[PDB]
Amino acid sequence: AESADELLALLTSVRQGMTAGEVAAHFGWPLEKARNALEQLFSAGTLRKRSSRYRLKP
Amino acid sequence: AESADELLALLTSVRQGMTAGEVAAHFGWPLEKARNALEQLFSAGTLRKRSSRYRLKP
Amino acid sequence: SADELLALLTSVRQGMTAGEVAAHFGWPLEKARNALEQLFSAGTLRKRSSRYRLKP
Amino acid sequence: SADELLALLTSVRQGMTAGEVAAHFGWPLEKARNALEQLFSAGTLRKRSSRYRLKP
Repeated sequence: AESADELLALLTSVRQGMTAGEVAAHFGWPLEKARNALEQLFSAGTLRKRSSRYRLKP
Repeated sequence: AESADELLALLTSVRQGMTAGEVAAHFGWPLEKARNALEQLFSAGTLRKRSSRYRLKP
Repeated sequence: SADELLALLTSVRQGMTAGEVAAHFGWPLEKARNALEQLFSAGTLRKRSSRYRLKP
Repeated sequence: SADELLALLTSVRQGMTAGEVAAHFGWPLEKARNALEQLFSAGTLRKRSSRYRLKP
């Protein structure tokens, strides 16, 4: 019962937050195309974005 | 600039309503698999559904 | 023939679901769904497809 | 070498964005992003990827 689980993962992310990697994987798009889509909709005011954060490994 | 427009169509539908046909097209899935996904998530309480309605042509 | 179904749908201008049609005529659900889908494929009826949306 | 960057990140335990790093050191954004990505690829840093969400 993969498909219900894949759709639920997408729907949950739309609300909680999705990555370009996740969008690329669901749509079968290359990473740059997913990133562009998301960046354009962020610019357009459709999405909010939390920028990537880097921290020390333990 | 297709990809921003495709993503925006999906995101709009998640809120306003999506069809099995639309889900099949975005995910590259067969229709029956999209329908099953949506029906299972409707059963699970994740989604609401407006059933198909038929009316006379003019 | 679908004479009864079309007459019914002539009144209800917003349209009817297969379940509403099955209940009205006392037809099995499969029979209602197949009759409506047949009439849609023939161009007699228009169909608004089932839509699913997120709960708020 | 990334001696300054790692020292900075040693304090800020929740982590920093490339923009915050660029602002702190007065480095061009590309330089900040490349240095962090290099250190992430090397296994020195962990990275929480950018997430986008719908407006309510």
